[PDB]
Amino acid sequence: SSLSRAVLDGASAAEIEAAPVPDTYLALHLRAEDADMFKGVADKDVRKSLRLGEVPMPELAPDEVLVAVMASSINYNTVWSAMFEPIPTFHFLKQNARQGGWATRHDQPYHVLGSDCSGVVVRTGIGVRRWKPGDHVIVHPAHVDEQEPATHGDGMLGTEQRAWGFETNFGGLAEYGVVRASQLLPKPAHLTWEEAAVSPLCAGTAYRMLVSDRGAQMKQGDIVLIWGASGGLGSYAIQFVKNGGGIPVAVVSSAQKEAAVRALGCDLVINRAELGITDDIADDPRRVVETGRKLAKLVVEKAGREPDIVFEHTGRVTFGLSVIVARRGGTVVTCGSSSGYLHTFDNRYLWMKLKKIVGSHGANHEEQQATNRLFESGAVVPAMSAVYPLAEAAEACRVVQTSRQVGKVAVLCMAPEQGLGVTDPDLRARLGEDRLNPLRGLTAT
Amino acid sequence: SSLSRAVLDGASAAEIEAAPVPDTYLALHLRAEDADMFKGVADKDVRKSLRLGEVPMPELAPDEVLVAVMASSINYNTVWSAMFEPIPTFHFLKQNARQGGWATRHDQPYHVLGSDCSGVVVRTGIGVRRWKPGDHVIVHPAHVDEQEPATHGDGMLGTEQRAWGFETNFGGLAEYGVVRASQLLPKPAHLTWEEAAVSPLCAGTAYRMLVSDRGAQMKQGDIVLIWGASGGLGSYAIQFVKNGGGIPVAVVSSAQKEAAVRALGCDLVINRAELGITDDIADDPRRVVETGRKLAKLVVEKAGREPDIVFEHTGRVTFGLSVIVARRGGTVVTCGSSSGYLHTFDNRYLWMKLKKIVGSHGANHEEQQATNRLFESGAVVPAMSAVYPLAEAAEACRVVQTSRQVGKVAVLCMAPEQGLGVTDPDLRARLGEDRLNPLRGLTAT
Amino acid sequence: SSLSRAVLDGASAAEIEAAPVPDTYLALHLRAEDADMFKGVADKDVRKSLRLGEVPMPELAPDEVLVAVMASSINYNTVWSAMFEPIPTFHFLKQNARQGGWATRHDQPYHVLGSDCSGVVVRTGIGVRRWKPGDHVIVHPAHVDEQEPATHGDGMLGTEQRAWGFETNFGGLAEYGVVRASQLLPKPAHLTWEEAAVSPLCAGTAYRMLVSDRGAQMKQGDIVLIWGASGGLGSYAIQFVKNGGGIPVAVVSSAQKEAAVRALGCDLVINRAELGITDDIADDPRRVVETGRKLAKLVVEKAGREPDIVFEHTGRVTFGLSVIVARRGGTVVTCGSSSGYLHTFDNRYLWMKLKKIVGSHGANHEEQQATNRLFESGAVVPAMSAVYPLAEAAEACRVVQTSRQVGKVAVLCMAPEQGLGVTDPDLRARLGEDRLNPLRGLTA
Amino acid sequence: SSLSRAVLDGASAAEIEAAPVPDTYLALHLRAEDADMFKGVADKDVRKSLRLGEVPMPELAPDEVLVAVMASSINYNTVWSAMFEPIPTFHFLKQNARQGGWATRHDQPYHVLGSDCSGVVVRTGIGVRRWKPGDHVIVHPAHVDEQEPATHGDGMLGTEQRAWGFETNFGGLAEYGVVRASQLLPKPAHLTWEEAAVSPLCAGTAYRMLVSDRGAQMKQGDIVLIWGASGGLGSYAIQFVKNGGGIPVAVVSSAQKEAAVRALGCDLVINRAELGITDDIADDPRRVVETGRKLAKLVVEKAGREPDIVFEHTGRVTFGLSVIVARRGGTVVTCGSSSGYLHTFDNRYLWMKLKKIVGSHGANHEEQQATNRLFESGAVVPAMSAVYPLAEAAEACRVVQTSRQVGKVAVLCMAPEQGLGVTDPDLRARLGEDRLNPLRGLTA
Ligand SMILES: CCCCCCCC(=O)SCCNC(=O)CCNC(=O)[C@H](O)C(C)(C)COP(=O)(O)OP(=O)(O)OC[C@H]1O[C@@H](n2cnc3c(N)ncnc32)[C@H](O)[C@@H]1OP(=O)(O)O
Ligand SMILES: NC(=O)c1ccc[n+]([C@@H]2O[C@H](COP(=O)([O-])OP(=O)(O)OC[C@H]3O[C@@H](n4cnc5c(N)ncnc54)[C@H](OP(=O)(O)O)[C@@H]3O)[C@@H](O)[C@H]2O)c1
Ligand SMILES: NC(=O)c1ccc[n+]([C@@H]2O[C@H](COP(=O)([O-])OP(=O)(O)OC[C@H]3O[C@@H](n4cnc5c(N)ncnc54)[C@H](OP(=O)(O)O)[C@@H]3O)[C@@H](O)[C@H]2O)c1
Ligand SMILES: NC(=O)c1ccc[n+]([C@@H]2O[C@H](COP(=O)([O-])OP(=O)(O)OC[C@H]3O[C@@H](n4cnc5c(N)ncnc54)[C@H](OP(=O)(O)O)[C@@H]3O)[C@@H](O)[C@H]2O)c1
Ligand SMILES: NC(=O)c1ccc[n+]([C@@H]2O[C@H](COP(=O)([O-])OP(=O)(O)OC[C@H]3O[C@@H](n4cnc5c(N)ncnc54)[C@H](OP(=O)(O)O)[C@@H]3O)[C@@H](O)[C@H]2O)c1
Repeated sequence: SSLSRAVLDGASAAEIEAAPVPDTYLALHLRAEDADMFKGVADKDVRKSLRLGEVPMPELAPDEVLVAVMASSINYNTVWSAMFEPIPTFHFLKQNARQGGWATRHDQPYHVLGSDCSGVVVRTGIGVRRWKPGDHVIVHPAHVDEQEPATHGDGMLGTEQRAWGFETNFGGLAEYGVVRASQLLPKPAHLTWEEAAVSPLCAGTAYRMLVSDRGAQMKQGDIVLIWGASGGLGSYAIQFVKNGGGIPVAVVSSAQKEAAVRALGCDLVINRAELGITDDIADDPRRVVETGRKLAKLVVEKAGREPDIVFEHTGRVTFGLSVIVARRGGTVVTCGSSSGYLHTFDNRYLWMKLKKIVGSHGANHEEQQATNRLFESGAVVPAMSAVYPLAEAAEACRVVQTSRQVGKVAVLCMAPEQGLGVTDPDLRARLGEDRLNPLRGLTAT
Repeated sequence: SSLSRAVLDGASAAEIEAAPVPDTYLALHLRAEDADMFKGVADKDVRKSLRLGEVPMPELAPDEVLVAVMASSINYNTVWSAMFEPIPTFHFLKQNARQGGWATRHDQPYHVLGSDCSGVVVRTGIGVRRWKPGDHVIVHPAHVDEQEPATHGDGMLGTEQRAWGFETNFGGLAEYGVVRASQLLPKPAHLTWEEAAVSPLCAGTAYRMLVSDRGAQMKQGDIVLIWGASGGLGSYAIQFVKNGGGIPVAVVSSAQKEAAVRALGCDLVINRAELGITDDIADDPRRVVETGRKLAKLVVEKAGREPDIVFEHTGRVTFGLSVIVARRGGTVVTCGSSSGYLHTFDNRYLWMKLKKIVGSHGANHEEQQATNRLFESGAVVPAMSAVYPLAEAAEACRVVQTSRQVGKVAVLCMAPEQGLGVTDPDLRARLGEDRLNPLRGLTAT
Repeated sequence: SSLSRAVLDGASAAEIEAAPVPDTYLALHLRAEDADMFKGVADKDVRKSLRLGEVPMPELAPDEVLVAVMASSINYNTVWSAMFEPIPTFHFLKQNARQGGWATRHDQPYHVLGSDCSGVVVRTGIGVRRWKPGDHVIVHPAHVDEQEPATHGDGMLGTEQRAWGFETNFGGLAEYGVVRASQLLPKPAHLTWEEAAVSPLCAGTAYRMLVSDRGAQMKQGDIVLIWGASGGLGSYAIQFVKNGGGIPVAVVSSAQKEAAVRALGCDLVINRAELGITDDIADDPRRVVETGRKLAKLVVEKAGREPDIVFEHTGRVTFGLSVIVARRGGTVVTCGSSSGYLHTFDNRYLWMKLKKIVGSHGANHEEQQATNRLFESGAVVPAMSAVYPLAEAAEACRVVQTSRQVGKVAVLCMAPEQGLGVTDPDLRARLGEDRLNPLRGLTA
Repeated sequence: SSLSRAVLDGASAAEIEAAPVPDTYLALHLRAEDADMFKGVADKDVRKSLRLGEVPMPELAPDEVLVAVMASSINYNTVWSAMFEPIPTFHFLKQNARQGGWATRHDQPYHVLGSDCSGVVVRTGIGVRRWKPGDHVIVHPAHVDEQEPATHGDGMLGTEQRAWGFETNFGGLAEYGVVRASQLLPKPAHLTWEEAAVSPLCAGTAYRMLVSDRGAQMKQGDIVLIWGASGGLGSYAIQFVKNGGGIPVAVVSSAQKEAAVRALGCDLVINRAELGITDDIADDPRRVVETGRKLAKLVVEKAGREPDIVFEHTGRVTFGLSVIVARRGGTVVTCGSSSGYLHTFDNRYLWMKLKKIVGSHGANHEEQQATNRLFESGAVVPAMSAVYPLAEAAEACRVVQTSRQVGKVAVLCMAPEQGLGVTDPDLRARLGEDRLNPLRGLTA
């Protein structure tokens, strides 16, 4: 379109504003009628549910910004949505729309997925401040209600807090995304679109979990055991732990995943097999205890002490272990349950050793700015390992679904090719393209 | 006007929306032309600056709500405003307006003061959720930018955080107020307009300082020394301390003010003449130490220990004392400097005894809701001691200026008479009108 | 003995020092040779394992205080001790003793139980400061190693932190207790021995869980769901919640337990049976969710919102519910698992709603002082519901074992009768005997 | 003596035990009679007050450890005490002794100074655990009362918290030191005595101020403005800031002090002199504001934003600036007032911007362990810039008195030369001697 062309041409703020908004846009999406298609299905192949096609351009709310999405990423929630698990997102869209007003737009027979992105502002609602068409932005997933009192204590805490592209429509896996202005941050200038896009959700989430005073709040010298360490969350977890003067201990399930975490500077790596952790471990209290003890011993061996923080998200199969291995007074911080949300743990290890389990979710706008600042300095780098064109986003999603990736799989959206969007090439040169892409071309194959 | 009649008649939502917004409204305001009128003037009589007259109705921003203000209150900032101290509010209005967009409205040759209020929603911007015309609200003063990341960590912390009616125009000492939706809370139903109006600013502020995890965060058993205890802040500080299971020790300068704090159930009272505190004490390090020591001894006598938290706002005169008197590891929490902001203190007492000074300001929307909840249950009650019509708001202001009040001086705005706006009379009856007005009829003389 | 006679007669410090320490003392204790007596026994009747008789007086460590124990209390760990479950306490005693030095004394074939007490200092180790014979004290259970760096961040957090009389010997269900001076606090002067003795462990634990910045750290206005609310822990929880301007909502399993919590001024009460809780709800995730929702709904109806803090200790059966019922950003604070330590919960409710589970154990010396200060002002009162003489402490223990109690079962030790040890009768009279004993005579 | 010989020879624990404790030992000390010796003297030259000679070996308390002090360091309190400023330390010794019991020993007509050290345990009181003669230790200054409840919440917060060798006698600027066992941590093995010795007081203090949850509690990304940055405190502050992934901005008064901070990898430096700071700036409110603004801008230029934490200790001259420059919601953490304790600041800057001033002092045993762990891993290195023998400790003290130093001036005590005490040479070599001594030979 004239708008996409203007965006892609690096046209001026005024020219971008002057290019009309298309009536439809290309979006990776789910269809409400398919929400039952995986009933009984063992391998709920996201490529079967994901559609790519034109969806209606919605009306922009006054506090919203239309972003020409240059790139986005696959997040696990993209996978979960495409799997209609644990609940089809359409149920969330309907709950969202039940607020009425502007919220109603979310309830659509399609759901445009994508929960972070980088791109270019093309329109702002009349209540949007500062942002101008042409502005290079990243969008983080915290779609929150700033009228809620809770939001002003913690952006993540409001009852209306939602994840963009998951509990909201108009996500980032599309040529355009509709975001609340409080989802917007300036794109790190030295990064490409795809590099910038891969971070907000996972890095912000890891940031809240580990760095922010809203999570485990690591300090230098903390040993952080990081489960599923080579993945999206883990790839950032590692960096925050290292950057904060912590000692990460990566738990990975393969040599390739080990390679990935080492590329991120995590030299202390535990392979799940050297502990014979298998999925049925969670049903076996004694084995959990025995393996937790062994795991603790290993962490002690590698890092010098039991972990201060255990970075959880792998869920039920590891959670028992996590509770056990954390040092007395330690914190298990969890933001997920990939292996199952029904967690079982021995409470004696929690109360008797005064441990904490901190439930964490996404990151508020402040945490996301903090995260962004760490990218802006090059302290933290994108965990991008692969890039797919939007045309192949279902496959990108599948890759994540099948755990064939390390780090983050980026999806070019409107960006016609890789390597665009660097507006501070000197800084990029100073940090180094390689330093910025530790995971380039690595897989979990 | 038809709109004010509709509001006063308790009209339906539709009737209120159908009633046109007046082009102008009655407002207590200052005039930009008067900013220097107190140059080299000792007693800057607020009544010489305060104007009451029609001001233009501004256009409502999309995130704003037009409130038909039923009652408001004099706050000290109203006094500071009318004195053009320490800096004329017009400078703030201009700084505010420099943001552009909707902010430019704030820059006017008039400044409508008033930093809290209760009233009725009459219009909402297209970006406002949930509120509707007819809704009974209180407005608290935290006029914040919800797009700023900092806001999502703490609503008070954004660089665009302003105090309604002080760094913003369209304050509550008028028949209408323009507020951001995130300034709105449901008015405690059992309260009259004037009762509801007196609390948000002072109570929220005291709440942040003492109750909130963002201030000194009292716990039951804490002894809290409360300076200027019979005033707006102290009158709530006392209640939060008591309600928190803390032990308030009121410092007052007079028997009338002691009576005021006793009526709030603060039975540990220190008259500052009993200490021989005079305004020049601050210039005299030795006398501050001696007196601080006497003060500490007195708190020990009355409350059993040195205060855990010193509730400051009286400023330079008391601050050195506040630092000395606080227990080891204690917190001086301060939100003001009525006696002068150039604080001097002996840092030995601060670092050697590992004390903290917590600067606090207003309250974020979360804290304000928490505050409101305590009013809602009747745990905390309005500190209203006097009510003036808007016609006499200048005098009301002068009263506070001349420290002739205890608690809070309410100002009826649109409310034509006292006692209106109780929409939960049963609750009111249960709590008791007298419990709700401990300070009724009390003065500082 | 002349020492016990000196203590009971309120003799001077000099006189107490001149009265020799007896070589043995009367103690409720277990014998290591009984550790196996309940193998294959379903009802591990504590009256069968608990012995009362003379045990050797140990040599006082330099940082220790010999307390003539006027009164103690039954604690849940006392029961578990007497059941030798899940591990005979002797395992903990030997583990303690493996530290060597003074710790070796704890490794004995007898274990004097008792994890709190009130009494009179009779001897101090040469490294004890300030405490003197004749001093009226309470003992709290935090037997900690003050050389450990962790102890100086949080007394509860050292690896050598132990529960007095559970992982240490010379507990307070005896006429004498051997404590570290960092277990000692001045006895609230207006309380009788038994009243003062019932509180340290449970009140301190509840304090840490709810009031302290080491626990959930309630604020006024917080709604606190209190599981097992009529018990030792619950009876103090209710009171700290109330005292701190919180809104307690007690969960109790019966009418009698409801009566107990209301006696403590907890007017919001949910009955567990009301809601169908059995030991297999935990195993039914859909039931936990549906029952949690109902519980949440019931709290919203009662308190106006979902609980800000859930005070857990009941364990597996309620824990899944706890995680569900807590508000967004809410805290489940847990110090035990009465119904089973294998907790199952739906982590979606934890992470998606940014809730926290805070594990808490005991209370450090600071928290215990803060707890004690709340007893000293009368802001919080003892939860004493019953008093047994030491002779009948096995019965008292069986009562707790069989959940026949509410609040705290006190045990007179050296105190020859109830009602002694009040040294501030004026404050006692001011507060009110009944005020101080809201649970007097109540049972489950 | 046979003891010192046994220690320098690395004798077995049993050998160290068999060697008698001398009745006296070599100590850098003050004499009570001299307390008045600088009445009307403007330059209170510490070389005139500091004595080096034999002092009586005190009797060890049960919780105490006698350390063969190998190396110590000059601290500013050493200087202050040698000046008898602001109060002669003897006053604190008498206050300390007023506790009675073991505290009485501290009231002597001599005061042995030295507030940190590295050395070899040679005797332990009967209540001391774990430590054994021969053990290589560092001593940190937190001489605290572990019976005080406060200590169990924070070792620094007890009423009886004292600075070893300042408010206690038997400090470390001597061949032996008497320390409570809760002052002891294992000496980082890869360090020499003097390297190990220079850190505990300054690094632990900086740690508490910056890293600990008891201070400003920096996180990565934080910009930390560090006043007096080349000094003892600053030298560690810079390192904790960098190590925590923070961004330090040093303020130094000179090109040399700048060289020092850059040696510690502080890239961003603001010269104080350029800003115009004089001891009457604080007295000029307008100047403080304009100067604070230029400072803020300087920080913004260098680091990208106003500082998140202002690391204070320079006191009254800088403090008003500190309050001004700190970001909105930022923290000024202060542990001293070198330029004067009468601080003046514009409170509008504090409350209106919701800033905090956190008073900090020393570091509890936990923070000191944590600090020690960062030395153990090599994450933080000693700030030793100079070494004096104990013979020359007065001069070392004078060097610090006259701000001629950068980092930490170490004093060898029983160590007969530099370079001794490395018991993990492999780690030493991996880290690097130069790495471990960034300030070697530097001055101000
Ligand atoms: C949600 C919060 C609720 C708050 C509830 C209630 C709060 C209270 O009651 S607090 C009491 C209100 N009183 C106060 O003193 C707060 C007023 N604010 C201030 O003093 C300042 O903004 C302060 C100190 C916080 C920060 O100042 P700072 O960031 O350095 O600059 P700024 O705000 O622009 O103020 C100084 C500028 O004002 C201008 N100014 C100063 N005096 C005057 C004057 N007489 N006329 C015109 N302009 C003036 C000048 O341009 C000056 O700049 P310069 O340095 O060249 O002289
Ligand atoms: N804000 C939030 O609450 C938030 C944010 C991001 C992610 N999450 C949740 O956190 C989890 C991880 O997300 P992510 O982006 O890091 O995903 P990811 O890139 O796929 O990485 C997950 C890592 O965990 C392990 N893993 C992968 N699939 C798993 C499975 N099905 N079961 C158990 N372990 C598995 C793998 O490591 P090993 O093979 O080494 O075990 C993988 O490297 C997901 O469930 C996600 O939905 C939550
Ligand atoms: N959010 C904030 O930062 C915030 C919010 C509210 C108020 N404040 C500031 O807090 C201060 C008190 O506000 P308030 O509403 O409590 O005012 P108030 O109702 O007038 O009460 C102030 C009390 O302080 C003492 N006092 C009065 N005038 C004083 C003066 N000129 N100098 C020193 N002490 C004086 C009086 O007690 P004695 O006569 O017993 O000493 C009076 O009771 C003001 O400076 C206000 O601007 C700040
Ligand atoms: N420092 C610590 O970590 C610490 C300190 C004190 C206690 N605790 C633990 O906290 C729990 C409560 O002890 P506390 O003295 O209150 O004991 P308690 O006096 O017996 O009170 C426990 C309450 O919880 C319920 N309960 C009792 N037995 C139960 C069971 N087997 N399963 C489920 N619920 C049960 C009962 O309430 P209703 O039947 O409604 O439910 C009872 O009133 C125990 O696990 C104890 O070991 C831990
Ligand atoms: N635990 C505690 O409370 C604790 C612990 C250690 C130290 N302290 C206090 O912290 C302060 C610094 O001690 P530290 O060993 O860094 O001392 P230091 O090695 O002398 O370093 C002090 C730095 O502060 C500056 N300075 C020195 N004298 C000054 C003065 N009179 N006025 C203003 N600035 C001055 C110098 O920096 P230049 O670049 O600025 O001008 C010097 O490099 C002392 O007052 C000490 O008593 C307190």
